[PDB]
Amino acid sequence: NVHELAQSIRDGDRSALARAITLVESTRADHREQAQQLLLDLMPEAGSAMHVGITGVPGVGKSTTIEALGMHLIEAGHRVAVLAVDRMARLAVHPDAYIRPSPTSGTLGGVAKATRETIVLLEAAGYDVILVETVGVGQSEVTVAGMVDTFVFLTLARTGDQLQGIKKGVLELADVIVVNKADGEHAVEAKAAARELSGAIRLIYPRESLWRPPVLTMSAVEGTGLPELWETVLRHREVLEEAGEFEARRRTQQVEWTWSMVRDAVLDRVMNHPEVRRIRDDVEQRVRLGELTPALAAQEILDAAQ
Amino acid sequence: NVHELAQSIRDGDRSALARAITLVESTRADHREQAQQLLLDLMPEAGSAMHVGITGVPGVGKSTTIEALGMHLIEAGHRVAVLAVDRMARLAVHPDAYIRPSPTSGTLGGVAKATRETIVLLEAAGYDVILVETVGVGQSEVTVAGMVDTFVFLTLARTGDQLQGIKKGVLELADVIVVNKADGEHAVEAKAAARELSGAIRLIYPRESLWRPPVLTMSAVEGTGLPELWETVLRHREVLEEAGEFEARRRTQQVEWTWSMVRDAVLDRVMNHPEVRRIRDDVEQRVRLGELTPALAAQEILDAAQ
Ligand SMILES: Nc1nc2c(ncn2[C@@H]2O[C@H](COP(=O)(O)OP(=O)(O)O)[C@@H](O)[C@H]2O)c(=O)[nH]1
Ligand SMILES: Nc1nc2c(ncn2[C@@H]2O[C@H](COP(=O)(O)OP(=O)(O)O)[C@@H](O)[C@H]2O)c(=O)[nH]1
Ligand SMILES: [Cl-]
Ligand SMILES: [Cl-]
Repeated sequence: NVHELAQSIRDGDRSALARAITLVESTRADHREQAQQLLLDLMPEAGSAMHVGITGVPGVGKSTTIEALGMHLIEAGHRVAVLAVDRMARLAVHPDAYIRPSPTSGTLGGVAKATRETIVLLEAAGYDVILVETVGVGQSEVTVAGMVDTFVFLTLARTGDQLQGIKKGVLELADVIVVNKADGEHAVEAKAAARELSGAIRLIYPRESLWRPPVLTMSAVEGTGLPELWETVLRHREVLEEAGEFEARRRTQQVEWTWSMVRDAVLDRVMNHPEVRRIRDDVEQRVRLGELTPALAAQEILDAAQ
Repeated sequence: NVHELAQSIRDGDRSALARAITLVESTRADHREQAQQLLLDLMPEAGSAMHVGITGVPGVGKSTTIEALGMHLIEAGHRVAVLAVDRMARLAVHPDAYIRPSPTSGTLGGVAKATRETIVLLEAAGYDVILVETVGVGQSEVTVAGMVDTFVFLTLARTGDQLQGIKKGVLELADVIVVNKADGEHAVEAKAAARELSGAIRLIYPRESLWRPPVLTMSAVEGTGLPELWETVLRHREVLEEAGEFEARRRTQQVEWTWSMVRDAVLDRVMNHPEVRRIRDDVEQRVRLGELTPALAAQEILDAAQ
């Protein structure tokens, strides 16, 4: 069963791949146990692809970029999978590309878990580059950052001195920043904004930094700057491997994800408790109104979940 | 008992204040229950001071700044308390200043809880400005940000084009940024770095923002720029009150702190569990070595805590 399924994936049996993917997406406890045995078997193949995260707000040009980058990597001999943690016509028909929409959300955590595990199945099937994308609602960027080696952030220049749609905790996550839509009359403004952002990075990150994120400009549509974006991603990996830090980071990602599953399980028992859900609104109001102190309110919530 | 103690604090009895402060710092369950009843009684006085956070790395000039700002506010008729969540000779002898070192740490959470509650006792005693400081080890800045209205970040210019000691998730927390030590031969470099940081803020924060953080220069030692730092803090409050957003934010801080106490209690049961503490190292190793998947490792940890 489990071990035969692994070998079929290793052989390139696409049907075994899809079976296994449905197997890791499954909510049943027989499938869950099966999924983990599978992932153990496939441990030698785990890690064998480059992991690249790609984020940006809607309208930045993320689909177009991922499509153009996917084709450019396929032209270079890679096999590319694209996963969403939350269309591309050219890529969906290519035999050496794999495209899965984001899985129905048990939670962000459920989707993430499914994506992480599907990454291993795809590495086993021979995909050597995995692009993981997110639009960045809520905790989404932080989640993708924790499963990739290099996190690429796509932005737009509003003008030559302003960027748009930079969310609260996002630049810090970026290993590469791309000012996209640098074509036509707008090319001018995009390059000046990119330079200005380089200035900000030089100002703020210690000169001593092992890696400081490059700012690049690109036209996803025209394909200019795409080769350079890819060289910068490979450069990042090299600098990290060269520091003996590439594998160290992946091992830390795995441990951190272990603990976040422990945290989600323990916190869910409280947050989804029907009695907590019933009183929580009234508890929060009573804190807002000063009728209850926060410590008393916290004790009331813990009690409700007792 | 409880209600008489409140009135003494309200009257300005310093002995009742210290009693109550030891009462909120106490680990016993009779004192804890007493503390919360006290805080309920004092609910009309809660909130009556300005809450100002002040962070920066060691060597920035934070003690000197807090001392100079404290005196400047006392000269203006305020009564000032300074609390640490983790020396000032002039301030420690003034009758209208209050200085408490950081409380011995049950945890960052314990220290924070104690500081938050002591803020209420101080507001009751007539202190109308509370400065809350931290050096920024670990989760410290985020903790202070969650208990103040305006968070002031102190930095140093390494040169005229580089800042120093900017930690991972900190600029985002700042409502005001100060480039300190802008005196002598170095004044030149400090002002150019401040301008450059203003450029970065204009580049990155939407022009539409209700508040975008000002960058100021200061000499804590000479006292130049201190009045201006204080005007900018008052300006922040005004902009927030004017948007009808000042009280809304405080109410959100209280609710968020309620939940973080619930989270700490629930997570501590697992993390401090002796069986979890016994296996955790070996579990993490087995994940690192690929002998265990993360999901299996998480299940092993949850089981150990069963
Ligand atoms: N001018 C220009 N437009 C682009 C570029 N890339 C994408 N677009 C356009 O921007 C719009 C959104 O593109 P899409 O890839 O769907 O962005 P997404 O929402 O981030 O996925 C589409 O109309 C694209 O044609 C580019 O490099 N230059
Ligand atoms: N040149 C200059 N030195 C300062 C200034 N403020 C503080 N210092 C010096 O910087 C050192 C550290 O000051 P301190 O307030 O203890 O910094 P802290 O570690 O952040 O508390 C001391 O030697 C101060 O005299 C300033 O405005 N200008
Ligand atoms: Cl509690
Ligand atoms: Cl689990």
